[PDB]
Amino acid sequence: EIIWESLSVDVGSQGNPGIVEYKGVDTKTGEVLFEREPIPIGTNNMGEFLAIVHGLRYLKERNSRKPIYSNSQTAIKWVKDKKAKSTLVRNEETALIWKLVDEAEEWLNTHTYETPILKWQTDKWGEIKADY
RNA sequence: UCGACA
DNA sequence: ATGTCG
Ligand SMILES: [Mg+2]
Ligand SMILES: [Mg+2]
Repeated sequence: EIIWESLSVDVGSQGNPGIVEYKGVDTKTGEVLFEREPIPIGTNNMGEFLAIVHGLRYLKERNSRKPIYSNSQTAIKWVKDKKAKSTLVRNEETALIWKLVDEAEEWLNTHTYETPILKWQTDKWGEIKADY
């Protein structure tokens, strides 16, 4: 019951909080469709969030109706709420990731999308295809 | 007091 | 170890 005609997204980090990146892959072929340059400090959930929103923008710009898979219950709820409820301290260190988070929320609040955001079922299907 | 997703 | 929600 994997919807193979989909985009899969994931975060990778070194530390948490720590250096965060993310990418999106074609679920069928594994081809890397986008990959964000590493952000010096962020959280896992911030990156999972940014990855979904990036995915929405990617698909919207390309007139694609493909769903997005994420394994993150947290990020899926933050996107649905249009609100990233991160605990990470907002200070000079974390300014870049908070800026990105702010700009993602703002995109969600200025655009429509129909993309279904689906939970990847890691316990049945193994690791999401975007995994680092 | 946990249970779960990362 | 930490970041998050139910
Ligand atoms: Mg993940
Ligand atoms: Mg993962």
